[PDB]
Amino acid sequence: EVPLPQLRAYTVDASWLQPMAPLQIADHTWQIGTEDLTALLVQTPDGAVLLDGGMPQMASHLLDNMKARGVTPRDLRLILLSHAHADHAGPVAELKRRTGAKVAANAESAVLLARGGSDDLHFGDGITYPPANADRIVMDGEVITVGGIVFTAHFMAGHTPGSTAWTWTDTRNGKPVRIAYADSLSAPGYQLQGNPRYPHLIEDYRRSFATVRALPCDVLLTPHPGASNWDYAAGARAGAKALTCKAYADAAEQKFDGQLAKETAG
Ligand SMILES: C[C@H](CS)C(=O)N1CCC[C@@H]1C(=O)O
Ligand SMILES: [Zn+2]
Ligand SMILES: [Zn+2]
Repeated sequence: EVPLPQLRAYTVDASWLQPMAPLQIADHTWQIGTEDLTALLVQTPDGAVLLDGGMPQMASHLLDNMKARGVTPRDLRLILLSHAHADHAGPVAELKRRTGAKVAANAESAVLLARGGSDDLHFGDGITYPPANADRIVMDGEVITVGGIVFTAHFMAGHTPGSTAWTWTDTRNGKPVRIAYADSLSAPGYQLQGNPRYPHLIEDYRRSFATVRALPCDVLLTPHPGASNWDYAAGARAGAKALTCKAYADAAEQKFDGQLAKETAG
């Protein structure tokens, strides 16, 4: 007799789980995640913001990096998300338990986060994580301000219904730097055409390419740094090769058009 298969854990490349020290992006903005997963800390005179947390098991690493920056659990006021997949929202529940952080997300991201990534439109229960509740629901173009840093939400539905780009203005060398944290624009294994769970998927992706192309974007960062040609392990030249938002969107659309043709052929 043959039993049912064992549950399969969501395993990833080692680099995605490789701790790194804080890497400064601009005067108030640091990468504090791993070599291959972004987790941005924005530190202000009136508290700190975390954009994404990476994988579930990264909670303690993030807190150690925060502490290295001078940010205590109480100082963390807000968590924002690119999208609510396990490799970006993974430790959110734990972070909420262990800090003062509240979560702000759009309705789509909130509902997916509340399900722990279960019943994903494309992955089903393949990639789940501890569920968390959002404290505040944000609308497209809504701004959230923490210690003078103004974060604007730009909905860019496709990778997930709730995919969001977050933009804000920091400084570097006395000059403004408009940072754009643009979400994933991939569709990994997705049925793109005539998908009953996402009937307007293709139109949403196309609108999202347009949104990304137009973002205020002196510096682009992405949840997977490789997608925007960042190399977090490259120290002083980590961001040297970074794509513009325009180039990121163009590359994403070209890949998408190729995937559509492959889907039609398959
Ligand atoms: C399982 C994750 C969720 S973002 C995934 O599908 N990835 C990670 C890197 C590449 C691939 C994709 O988004 O195309
Ligand atoms: Zn994802
Ligand atoms: Zn991912």
